[PDB]
Amino acid sequence: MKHGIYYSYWEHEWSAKFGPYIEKVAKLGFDIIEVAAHHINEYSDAELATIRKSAKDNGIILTAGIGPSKTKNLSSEDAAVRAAGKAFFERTLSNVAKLDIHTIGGALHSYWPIDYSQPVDKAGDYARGVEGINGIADFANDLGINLCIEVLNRFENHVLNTAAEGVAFVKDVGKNNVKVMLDTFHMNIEEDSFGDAIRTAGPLLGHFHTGESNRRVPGKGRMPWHEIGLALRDINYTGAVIMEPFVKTGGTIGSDIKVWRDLSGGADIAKMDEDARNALAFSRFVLGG
Amino acid sequence: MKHGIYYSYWEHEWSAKFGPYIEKVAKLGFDIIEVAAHHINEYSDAELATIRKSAKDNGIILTAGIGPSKTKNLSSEDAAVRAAGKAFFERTLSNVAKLDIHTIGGALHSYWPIDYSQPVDKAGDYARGVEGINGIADFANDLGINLCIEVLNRFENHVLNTAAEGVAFVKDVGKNNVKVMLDTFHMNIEEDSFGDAIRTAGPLLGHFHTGESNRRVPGKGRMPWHEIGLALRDINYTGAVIMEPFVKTGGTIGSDIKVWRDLSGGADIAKMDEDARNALAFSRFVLGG
Amino acid sequence: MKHGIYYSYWEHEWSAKFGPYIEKVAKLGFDIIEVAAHHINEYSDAELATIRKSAKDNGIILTAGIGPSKTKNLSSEDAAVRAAGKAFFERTLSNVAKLDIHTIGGALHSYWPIDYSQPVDKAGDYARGVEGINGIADFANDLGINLCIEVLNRFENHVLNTAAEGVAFVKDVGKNNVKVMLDTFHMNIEEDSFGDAIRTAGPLLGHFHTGESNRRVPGKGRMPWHEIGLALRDINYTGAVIMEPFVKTGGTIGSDIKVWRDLSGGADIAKMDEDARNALAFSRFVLGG
Amino acid sequence: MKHGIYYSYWEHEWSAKFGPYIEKVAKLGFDIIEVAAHHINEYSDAELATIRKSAKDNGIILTAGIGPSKTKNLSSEDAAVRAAGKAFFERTLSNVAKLDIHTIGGALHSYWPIDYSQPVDKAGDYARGVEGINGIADFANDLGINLCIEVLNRFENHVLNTAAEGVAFVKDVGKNNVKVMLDTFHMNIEEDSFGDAIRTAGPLLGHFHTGESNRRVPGKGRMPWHEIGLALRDINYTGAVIMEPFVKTGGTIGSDIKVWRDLSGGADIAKMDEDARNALAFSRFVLGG
Repeated sequence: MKHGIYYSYWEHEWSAKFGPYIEKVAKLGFDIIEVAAHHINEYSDAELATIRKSAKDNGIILTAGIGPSKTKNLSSEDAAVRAAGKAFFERTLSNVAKLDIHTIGGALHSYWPIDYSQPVDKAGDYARGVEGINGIADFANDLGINLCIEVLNRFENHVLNTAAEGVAFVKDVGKNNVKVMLDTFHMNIEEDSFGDAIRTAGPLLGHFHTGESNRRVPGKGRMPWHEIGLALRDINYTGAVIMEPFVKTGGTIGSDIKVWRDLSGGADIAKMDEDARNALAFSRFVLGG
Repeated sequence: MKHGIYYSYWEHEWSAKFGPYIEKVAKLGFDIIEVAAHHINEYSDAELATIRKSAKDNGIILTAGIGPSKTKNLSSEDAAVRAAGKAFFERTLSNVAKLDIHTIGGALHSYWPIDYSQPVDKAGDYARGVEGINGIADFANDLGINLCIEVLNRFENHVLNTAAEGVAFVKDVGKNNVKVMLDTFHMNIEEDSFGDAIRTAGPLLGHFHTGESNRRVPGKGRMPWHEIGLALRDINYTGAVIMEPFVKTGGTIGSDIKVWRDLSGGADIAKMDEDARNALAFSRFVLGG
Repeated sequence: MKHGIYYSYWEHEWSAKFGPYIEKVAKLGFDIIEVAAHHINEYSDAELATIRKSAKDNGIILTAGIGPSKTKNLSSEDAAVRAAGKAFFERTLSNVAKLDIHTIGGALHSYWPIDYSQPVDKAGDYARGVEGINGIADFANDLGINLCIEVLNRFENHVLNTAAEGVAFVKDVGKNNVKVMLDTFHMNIEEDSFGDAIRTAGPLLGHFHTGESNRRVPGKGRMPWHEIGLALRDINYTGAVIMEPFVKTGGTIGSDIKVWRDLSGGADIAKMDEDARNALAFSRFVLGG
Repeated sequence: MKHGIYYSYWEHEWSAKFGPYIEKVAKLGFDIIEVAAHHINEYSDAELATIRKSAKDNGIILTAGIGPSKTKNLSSEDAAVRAAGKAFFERTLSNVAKLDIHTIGGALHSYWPIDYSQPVDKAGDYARGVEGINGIADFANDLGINLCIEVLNRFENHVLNTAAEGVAFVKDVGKNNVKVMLDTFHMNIEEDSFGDAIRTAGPLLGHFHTGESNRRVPGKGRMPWHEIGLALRDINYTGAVIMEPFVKTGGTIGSDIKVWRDLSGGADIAKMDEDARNALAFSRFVLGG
């Protein structure tokens, strides 16, 4: 089992480059640093190579998140949008492979934001999402990449809110490299039981995100870490566990993740590192790895 | 400590009137039935008197919730909107008094929906809200009504997300009849601790809402009910405990509360009643009353 | 899944008879009343016939526990004690049959008290225990009786303290009518996880005892009842769930069960009955049945 | 808040000397090493000055526990035993001061084991214990020593089983240097709530022991550590937090602590040290200080 952290923990804007974080995160002891795919599509093939070398030199693995947009996604009713989404995924996946990244996760079946002031078509988005994912799976598979479908809370997605729903979706896709992805923040809202949701995912659990209910680093709160740890071991999970803390107000991240109040305790960079380092140790000790 | 339920548990549309529920809820054993104030604003004085007498004959108390709109609220930057909001509250409060109601709760300091696709002025909304609420407190007090400010999760409000922030808001208002209101659904997301949040509200807790993390009735899930009951007793809470379950998809309620999947187990009305009845007994036994 | 209560809940002395409790417990709503098998050995045939008739007329089932003494335990290294133990069991099993009882539980593999100020031979007691139980299994089986081996905390037994140890023992016994029996009071001390223990027991769980960590009735405390119910349902448990609360100090029960302070809140009989009734409803709603 | 460990974690016999552990434990990062006070009575003043220096040199503090015996304790009905207890305590306290020890804890009001096969006198033992402790308090105070009365579970003590009982006893003693001492292993059995017990102790909490329900090091199990940490901070606890794990079978320790099965995972010394080092980091992060 490997542990990582989403580098945006230290930023206020999604536009901040992850390059310098490779070395920093490795120095803090993490096995993995999770990055945002969109950033990757803007680097030159020479820059990607430099980034891949930095990761190799620092002995750290890269994992990536992908957030489709309203104009480029696989679930839209608009065929043009679906075609652009498929084109967007193929391009991103090719670039992702250039960084030796083999795990891609996120709401791949949908997009963000999602105007909930406008009527929603659950059955339709589900059916189109299944088809769209099925259609890019082989391309990802040729690159040795697993696509991990993230189950989200009701406020962020209306199709997959439960591990059981996530598993049904994945079975419908019917591809060996499409997996379910769970996140403690989202499970905290929707699931009946953390252990049960993890066991339900079982062999299909391909990626895992952690954070307290209000998104502080693991160990600062009341999440049932021991129960979670036991469930992950019950299913012999040997994948990645990425902490995705968001404790800073301001900027695009602050408003997008809706971090209205500071939850860092006015931490300077050194305190932010310390919390990350302690959460890492806590996670390895209580969860495994 | 008295127990009640929000009548919309049995409906799919907010427009469904509450009149017929007075007796139904009383017979299920509840001490209280919580209703929507906007319906009270539509009933005629004769109809309100009928409702009032019905509550009396059935030995049940009524409590109400107010949901200000972006056009009539107390926190708007727009002076005209703030004035419209004040008039709305005074009119509403006068009508609420006709039904012998003494507790009004909700996001009285702001409104709903609230478009988060646009910039937000947290500090200004907070300050205008404090002055706005201070400005209607005596009018409410003259009618013997307590105004309970509901603390909400980040996806629904950006001003008060924590019991501590709620307490600070209430102290800033400085009115004896203005109280803090907490809700297990919202606390489940934002609070470091349920017991600590309740103890923090302390003497200022004037209303309380319950439900599991995904909103089914109390006792169906993993919520720390024992810890909650203990804290409520710790602060000698003798107010109302209203379960606010939302387990049915469809209609304006289903989309507004984002109930994307059924959480009632396909229950018919008779089963809905049974869940409420069992949750009531469970609440009385674990929490108090 | 059926619910019952150990009748000594209302007494101070083990010597108190259960006969009068058959009807009392049935009217409180329980499916089962657990009794001490040694009391059965003291009634005449006519009395046993009356009791059996009483249980059927009141629509309630009897289940019973066995508590071997140091003079008649199957684990003794003294061959004569083992022989006495075997005779004790045969006589007790034959008497239990006269009451149409099909479930017998307890530390059948050992005895009580047990002087831990004297040397312990765990390996030996285990081996003789397996032998002895295997040795009476068929006699019990011919009477339609299941023997359920209770896993206890370290202060009461030194051989079987965990569900896993209980399972290994039952497997060594190798008899279809010999099962594992778990108790929340004991699991709370020894187990890593309530859910995993129940799951480890799986198909072999033949009897179940409940109570809070300090032995109050279910629902009065912090036990993870939601987790326990989910686990019991996971293994499709349809056996009995017996609440075994001990909240009264004084008398032999108080000193034997070590109830050194009153845990009933100074309850009169009406309150004791009410608590039992509330715990029963709580258990059915949260655990099942 | 300072963190320590009881050195017997690494042994099988109570007679093993703690000398070599002062430096071992300090190098592991602990602020404190707790030892058994009776051992201190065996050293010459010279050996004691050497131990005191080793502690100062290694920058570690010493804390000690006392377990009175059946023949020398403060609660016995027999006046000769009470005189023996007082004399033994005064002698030990004088010796303890030579190692600059300022905290002495344990079942100071009683003794161990306590034969429960014999009748017990709660009210009498309580009264005599209060008198006995009150009687040596000034002597300990003149040496700068706080006497911390440990609340134990029902199987080990019959006088003080809950924080509230401990508080009543300490208030009856009426001495500033006599405090309540809580242990998570004991609280796990007897307390209605971990957080409520700690708050109840409040300003009177003078020492604290940690371990999982089955005595593994902190962080290995289901104990509500986040809730405990919150409570310790609510009362501004600035005392010591000593982990008291017993995971090894065999020897006098194994039988006295009733460690009937290995809970160390067959750990060699390095693995035992690692578990301790990891529990220490877990405790500083989750409990505080």
